[PDB]
Amino acid sequence: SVPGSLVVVGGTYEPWLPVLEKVGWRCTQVADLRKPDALFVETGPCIGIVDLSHDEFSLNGIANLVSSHKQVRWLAFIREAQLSSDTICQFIVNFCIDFFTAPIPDAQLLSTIGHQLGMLKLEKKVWPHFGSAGNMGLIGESMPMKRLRDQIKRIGPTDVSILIYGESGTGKETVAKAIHKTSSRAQKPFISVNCRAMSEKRLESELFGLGETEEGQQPFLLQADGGTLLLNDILTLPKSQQLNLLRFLQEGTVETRQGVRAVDVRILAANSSDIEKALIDGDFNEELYHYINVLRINVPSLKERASDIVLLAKHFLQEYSKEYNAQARSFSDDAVRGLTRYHWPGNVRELMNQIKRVVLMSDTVVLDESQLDL
Amino acid sequence: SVPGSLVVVGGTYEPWLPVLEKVGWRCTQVADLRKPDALFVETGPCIGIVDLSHDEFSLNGIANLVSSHKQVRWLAFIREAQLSSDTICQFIVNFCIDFFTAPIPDAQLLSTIGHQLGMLKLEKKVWPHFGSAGNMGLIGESMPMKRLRDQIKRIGPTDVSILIYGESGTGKETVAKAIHKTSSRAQKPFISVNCRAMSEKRLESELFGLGETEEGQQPFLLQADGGTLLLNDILTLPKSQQLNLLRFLQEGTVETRQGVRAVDVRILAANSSDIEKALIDGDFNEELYHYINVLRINVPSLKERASDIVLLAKHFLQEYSKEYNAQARSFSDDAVRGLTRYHWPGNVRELMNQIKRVVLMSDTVVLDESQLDL
Repeated sequence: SVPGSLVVVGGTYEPWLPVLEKVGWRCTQVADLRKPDALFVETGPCIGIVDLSHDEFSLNGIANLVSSHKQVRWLAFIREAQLSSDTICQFIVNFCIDFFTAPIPDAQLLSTIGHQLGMLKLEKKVWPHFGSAGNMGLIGESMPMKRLRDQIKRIGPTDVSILIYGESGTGKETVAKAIHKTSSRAQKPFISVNCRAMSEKRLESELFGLGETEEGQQPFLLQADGGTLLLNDILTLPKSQQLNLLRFLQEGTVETRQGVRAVDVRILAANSSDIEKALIDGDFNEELYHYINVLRINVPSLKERASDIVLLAKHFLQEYSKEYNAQARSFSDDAVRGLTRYHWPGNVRELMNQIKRVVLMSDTVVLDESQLDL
Repeated sequence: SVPGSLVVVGGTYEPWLPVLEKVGWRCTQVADLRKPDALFVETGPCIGIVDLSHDEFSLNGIANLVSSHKQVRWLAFIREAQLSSDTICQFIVNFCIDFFTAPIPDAQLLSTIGHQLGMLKLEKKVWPHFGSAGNMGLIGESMPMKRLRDQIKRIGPTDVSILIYGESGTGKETVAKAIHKTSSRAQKPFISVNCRAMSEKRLESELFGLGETEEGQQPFLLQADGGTLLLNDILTLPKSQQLNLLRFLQEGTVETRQGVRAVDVRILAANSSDIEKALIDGDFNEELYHYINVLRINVPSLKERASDIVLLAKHFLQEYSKEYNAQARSFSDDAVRGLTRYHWPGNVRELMNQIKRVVLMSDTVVLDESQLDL
């Protein structure tokens, strides 16, 4: 295990660095700001110490690197000069667990860290150094995919609501299944709901509803008891429904035909909108949002999926050709760069759909320059 | 010292409860769900412990309150009945500083919490900063506007870069000055740069010397030292310049003449259009974008600010008249309705400029309809 890193140009802070050398905990020292950003990106859950003993490196950028997205995937800690806690001490808005004095109790500082080192060690123990497999990562396997799957795993088991966002057709629904597998209630039911349509009619009938609900029915919430329910594009939801949703997340009760009984469901949500505007405009509920935004997961788009683009193609054909008895089996080296350059607004689904349409057209074994433009 | 709160039916949780009582902590035990939320609201900075001995607590609801709004105003702590490879063990995601066994380790218990004692006093120190009548709300008093004031408040102290956006002439510069006044660096200077029509020229001299004579130049950042630099409508900025901008967002240094000095500036930016289009086009750098989009605040338009329009008019009349004496005083209940119907593409800015001229045109004490079109 190497999950320990501090950042400063002052690599002479011996009053507390070799104390980890001798105790057998080692170190990882950064001097710049651009470097640890990428570092903290690839290290995941770890312990990081910021030496702000006036060692010459910003403050606006400090709070940035800490909260760029290094929130849950990093337990913050800081070192400051003994006489420096006056002005912008508000940096502990990012409650960096604890600060650091100069009168080193070369034995007590470990009590601060060891209780937080062990605090971290539990996560890395039960499943150390992972970044692949998991049923072939369900979809892809690139570099942001590595980060993704590591986030998923550590946020999986936690039966709190997680906010899934990313471009449309990125596979937000796929991820919802992934965390469910880790949520230990995998065997228990799962329901993905396309909320783009629904309208106030059917949407209400699945919690209470008009005097309709033509017998049986059994609301999805009831049917997802112990399992998992997904809500794609929750932003689209009518206000009166976001209400009924909020009642459940406090009560957990639904009105059925044979009784307004209560159920246990872990709730997931999907979004594609700018959400910040909807909050302001009041289009979507704020309190509900705080019930949802407890955990956020960043679903990558066509940012850096170049290594996935080439792989995402190979699987679909293997899954699509065999399914529809095709002769096409391989791609051309021309089509390679062409697909990588493509922006894919629909991302996966588009790359999933476009490939599907090509198969039923191509009468050859290898695909060419053909109208992949559309 | 008054920081103590427990949440559970800790009837038989005596082996570790009064041991803190007589040592000085001033506790307050809750048992329900809604009550502690109200409690933690009125307790402010304190240390609260959650008993998760598999009793009666919605795992989902738990993590919420932790990060519902009990962030800086509360430090989380947890008590478990010795659980191992469970979903509950993954709760460290909620940065719960340290765990808690059932067999109390005597007077060793104190040090775990004791490390956070100094962490709590600091919180309560900078914790107040209450709004002097909310500073008159600065602008308006509706519902999207209200949520905004709560939003601008919580993101204020956070000396991070924030992407402010909304329609044109909605007061993005206004918002920027608010958080600057909200930050701990309020007394520090402030730089709002309304660029656009600058041409790739001064931005150079804004980062280095352009002559060799004497001096004759002193860039904005140094003048924003400790303070805040704003760039109204950024995305339009030429490519070669966001680079050096990023350089400051990484290094924080700038050439002058009397030294290639480094400066501490919290930078904010503004956009009215959509950086979205620029990203796909590759027009705007993505690496810098993430440095900017650390926090988003959406400035509402006429979206649901119709109820504020009448106040914005009432206000401007009161300040434009007295500025130029004028005879206009009462608007009439007729010309009011007509102003609501108008779309106001420029929103505030149009209402700002237009009202000024009308006063300078109206010969009456109470204007009726008049022109008011454009």
